[PDB]
Amino acid sequence: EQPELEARVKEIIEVDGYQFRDLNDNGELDPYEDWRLPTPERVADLVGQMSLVEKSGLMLINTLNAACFGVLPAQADNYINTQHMHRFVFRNVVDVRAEGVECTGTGTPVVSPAEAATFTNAVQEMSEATRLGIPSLFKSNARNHIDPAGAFSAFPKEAGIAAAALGEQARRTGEATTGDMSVVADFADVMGEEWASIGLRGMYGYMADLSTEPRWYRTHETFTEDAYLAAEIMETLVQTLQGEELTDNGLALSPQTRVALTLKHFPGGGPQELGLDPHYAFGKAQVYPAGRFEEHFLPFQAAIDAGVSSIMPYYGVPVDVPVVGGEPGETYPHTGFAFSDSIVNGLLRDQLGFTGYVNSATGIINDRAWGLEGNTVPERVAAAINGGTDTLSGFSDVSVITDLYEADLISEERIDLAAERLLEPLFDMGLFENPYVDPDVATATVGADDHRAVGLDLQRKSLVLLQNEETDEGPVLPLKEGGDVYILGDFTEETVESYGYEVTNGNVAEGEERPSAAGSDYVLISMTAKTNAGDYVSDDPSLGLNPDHGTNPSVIIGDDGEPLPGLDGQSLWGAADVCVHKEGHEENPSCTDNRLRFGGAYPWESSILDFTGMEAAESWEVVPSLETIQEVMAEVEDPSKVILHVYFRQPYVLDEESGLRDAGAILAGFGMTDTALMDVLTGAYAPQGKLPFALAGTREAIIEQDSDRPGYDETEDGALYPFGYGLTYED
Ligand SMILES: O=C(O)[C@H]1O[C@@H](Oc2ccc([N+](=O)[O-])cc2)[C@H](O)[C@@H](O)[C@@H]1O
Ligand SMILES: [Zn+2]
Ligand SMILES: [Zn+2]
Ligand SMILES: [Zn+2]
Ligand SMILES: [Zn+2]
Ligand SMILES: [Zn+2]
Ligand SMILES: [Zn+2]
Ligand SMILES: [Zn+2]
Ligand SMILES: [Zn+2]
Ligand SMILES: [Zn+2]
Ligand SMILES: [Zn+2]
Ligand SMILES: [Zn+2]
Ligand SMILES: [Zn+2]
Ligand SMILES: [Zn+2]
Ligand SMILES: [Zn+2]
Ligand SMILES: [Zn+2]
Ligand SMILES: [Zn+2]
Ligand SMILES: [Zn+2]
Ligand SMILES: [Zn+2]
Ligand SMILES: [Zn+2]
Ligand SMILES: [Zn+2]
Ligand SMILES: [Zn+2]
Repeated sequence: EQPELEARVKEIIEVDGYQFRDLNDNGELDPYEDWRLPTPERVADLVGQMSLVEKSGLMLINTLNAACFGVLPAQADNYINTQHMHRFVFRNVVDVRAEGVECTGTGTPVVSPAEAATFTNAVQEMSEATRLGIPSLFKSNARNHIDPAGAFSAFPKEAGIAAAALGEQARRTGEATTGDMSVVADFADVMGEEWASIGLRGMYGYMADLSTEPRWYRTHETFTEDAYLAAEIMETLVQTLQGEELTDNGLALSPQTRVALTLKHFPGGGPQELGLDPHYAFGKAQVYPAGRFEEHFLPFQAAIDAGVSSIMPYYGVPVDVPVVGGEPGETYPHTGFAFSDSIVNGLLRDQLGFTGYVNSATGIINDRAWGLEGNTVPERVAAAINGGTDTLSGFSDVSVITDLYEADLISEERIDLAAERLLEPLFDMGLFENPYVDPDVATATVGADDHRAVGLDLQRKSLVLLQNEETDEGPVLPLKEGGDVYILGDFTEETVESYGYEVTNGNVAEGEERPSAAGSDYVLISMTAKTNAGDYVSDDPSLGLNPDHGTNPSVIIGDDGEPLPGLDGQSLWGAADVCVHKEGHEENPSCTDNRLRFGGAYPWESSILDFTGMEAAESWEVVPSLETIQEVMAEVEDPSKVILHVYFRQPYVLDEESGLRDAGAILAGFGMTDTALMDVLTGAYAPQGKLPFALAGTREAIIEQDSDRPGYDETEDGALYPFGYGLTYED
């Protein structure tokens, strides 16, 4: 009964034989401070006592990073006392800093697990110190995946976790449908304990988006293209991270909730047109040529039914999509999902039954109010809140919500309803009783030996064997013991040496002679492709306003009957950026798309996913360069002695002209260490993963495939490797 209670500013009061935290510091037990009453009654009493601005402060969520290790940043006082915010996004890398690190510049420091816990405890202490002592919630993007983070236990990327899951279901069933969720559960158990231990109880994620459009740069963090497998992953992720104890309101929230998920990006951010992402003005559009809008919010249905705490809608504009459960011929507003009542209030809450709160994507008011290009900031804030969005990521100006209330552009009925939905989980999660964590217990949880072992295990099972030729001497893989080995790509020489091979290193500096691979028993290449689009400028005549770069075929007709600027299907790629069309209320607006900060290629190269194409592209880079790989593969005798490990960050195309298909073995890796790849390469473990998305063999397939449809079975050329494909060793 008596829950653990910590209080560093307000004090504890004993009542009816129990102890309670006096958070209003009135000296008396208020029903909201009484942990014995149902959550609704505590909310009602708390909401009852709050000022208007106090309730408005709940509708904001903003970056609050530790600074230098783990001091509170400049804006903490302003956010907590002037804006009355209680929701923050924590973005520092958590790891052990190398000797010598001298905090300098205006970057974002690395902090140890205890330093992070110390910083988040300080924020909770500043929160306790506010008039009513409401606690704080921190959110974070994922931290547990290898970037091919810090001291968090390392796992393959999301698609690698699905690969492991599919492949373990096949090794026990001979079938790859929706996977063995024990793999996912085992992953999420490690993430939960490590996050909770630093006082990190909220997540911007995971992504339920489907990888049905291979040209979308964010396929790097999607699990799969299959709605049904996504649905099963979402279900297990919520059950493991939030728990299976549901409130009467149907939310998996207890004090035993380690991380409350904000599933993103509703209703599904996968089917972007030409793969262009709506962080940017040319990529506002989401299109559904195969009519799978219903399929794409299916994982969200599964997460909602398991009680996910929160939903983040995406920036995208759904084009000509029938309202689900509406009168025929009706379509959803051609505006960002977060501003459409039909989506946030109608689809999500009425049709899919969501009873939680809604968290906008970051920066929808100032930067990405798609469909509301001409509207003001106060107008955009009102439309988002009135459409159904309860908290605004990236907006930190509480006075705008209060001005809108006094101008009757938002009601007290709406703000109260927001306050109740945002406050509810903090209550069910037990943060009103104890919101603190032990820094020292963080140091013993984040990156524990058994946690790293579960990751390494998931790493080894994520690897997908695509190709393993049978030579005269048997299959290429596993490697035979010992030999001369050529390495190229991100291989650590000594690590490969340590398995007892004499290693020739083809990775040399620019001004240096690469040793030839001639006479090698084995060539190990580890390769990928990156975008390199940091030079992009929307209003530069040589780039975004360059007629030689073509036109943006995306058409979005505004509900008002006229096309959105730059999206009439005839305009220069850059013309959609506000710095070009200037329809806002600002003198010389800055460009939203410059430097393509978030990822993705130049929009006019978004369809170049084949390695030959990418080598030649302006804003794509093959690493190591396709030229070098091809030199190397010819210097060896039989290409059958080259083993390609490919990081398919996007469903890249092994095109026939590149010759990569001539390798004796090809593997799909979704993020792993040298030592985990070597253990599978040498046969200490057999590969058993299966593809969670299909791979194509021609650029024509990439351009023909329906952005909302999984696979390439509707194309002339079709798939090189189907979903669910993966070899193993056969002895
Ligand atoms: O990380 C966030 O805040 C969330 O919003 C979006 O990412 C942004 C991050 C920073 C900024 N910014 O600094 O302006 C803008 C956008 C993503 O679409 C979403 O997946 C993510 O969880
Ligand atoms: Zn006092
Ligand atoms: Zn009190
Ligand atoms: Zn009221
Ligand atoms: Zn105030
Ligand atoms: Zn407050
Ligand atoms: Zn990427
Ligand atoms: Zn189920
Ligand atoms: Zn788009
Ligand atoms: Zn303000
Ligand atoms: Zn009034
Ligand atoms: Zn302690
Ligand atoms: Zn543990
Ligand atoms: Zn054999
Ligand atoms: Zn030696
Ligand atoms: Zn020309
Ligand atoms: Zn060019
Ligand atoms: Zn317009
Ligand atoms: Zn104006
Ligand atoms: Zn050369
Ligand atoms: Zn497709
Ligand atoms: Zn053809």
